[PDB]
Amino acid sequence: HHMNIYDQLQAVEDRYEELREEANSRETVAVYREYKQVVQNIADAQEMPELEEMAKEELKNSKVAKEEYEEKLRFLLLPKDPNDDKNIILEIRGAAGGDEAALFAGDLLNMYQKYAENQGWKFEVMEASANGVGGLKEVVAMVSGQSVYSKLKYESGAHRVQRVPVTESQGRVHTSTATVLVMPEVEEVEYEIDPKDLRVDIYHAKVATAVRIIHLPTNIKVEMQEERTQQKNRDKAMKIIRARVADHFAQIAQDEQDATVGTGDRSERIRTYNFPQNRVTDHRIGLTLQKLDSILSGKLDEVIDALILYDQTQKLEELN
Repeated sequence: HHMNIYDQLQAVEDRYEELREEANSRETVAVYREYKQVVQNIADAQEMPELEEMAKEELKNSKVAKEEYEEKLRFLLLPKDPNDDKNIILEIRGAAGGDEAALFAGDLLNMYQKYAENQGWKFEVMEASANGVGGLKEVVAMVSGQSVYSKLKYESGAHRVQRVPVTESQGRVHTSTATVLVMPEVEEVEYEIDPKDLRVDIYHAKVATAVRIIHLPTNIKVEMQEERTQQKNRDKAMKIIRARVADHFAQIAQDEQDATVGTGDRSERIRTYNFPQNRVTDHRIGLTLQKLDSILSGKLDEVIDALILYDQTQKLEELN
């Protein structure tokens, strides 16, 4: 089968019309079907006094969209990370910088919360830990919807802020860091953990309802107390340990297979947010945009689509 991109996509659509792998195809067929609609629209415009000038504009517009879709299509048939279509657990922690680092963690949380709104996703904050002066020591959230990991997977790492603290009178720019970790949601079914490998402490932050679970082989610990029942706190804690433990080991297995955009090191500064310059830079793909205001407000697609494209270009080239 020495078949080209269009053959492959037509083969997908035919397999789609034959058809739980229908959802796997859904997004691709709608893109190819829309590309075929554009190609018809160009043929239509070529058949259609100032109406001639009108249709010539419509043709140019159609032709330009074909170029845009052509670029889209090449990457559609790439092999997907099977986690791409998963919901994710999101964690943000103020790291270096003090109060300013906790503020920025809050800024990031707001950004993802606004982005998640934009994307039509559900954003549950599962637990969060404030510093009692407007700052976020850490937060863990779950983000759910269509292919959430496929879009947020690149947020894992150290996010540097440079800004003049509101407390600062002398115009000095303080640099801080908040860390972000994004991990796919792992179903109990998919990743079983022997209770022998768990310590579950139940304690009062009446029935004690605060729950600490420590996965003993890794010393991964989670503490949940927000909920009114032990069961609720246990279950939340367990979703998070499962994710963290599966991620722990997926990371070692990635590391064994050395010899992906960025390093894959999650302590690496991946991004810098400079307030004075209204700048966001993503250090992995040499991208700087003077759009920090709108990025922090949740308009993060331009940045994410850049990363996706960089990765897809990488993956496509190495597939030669």
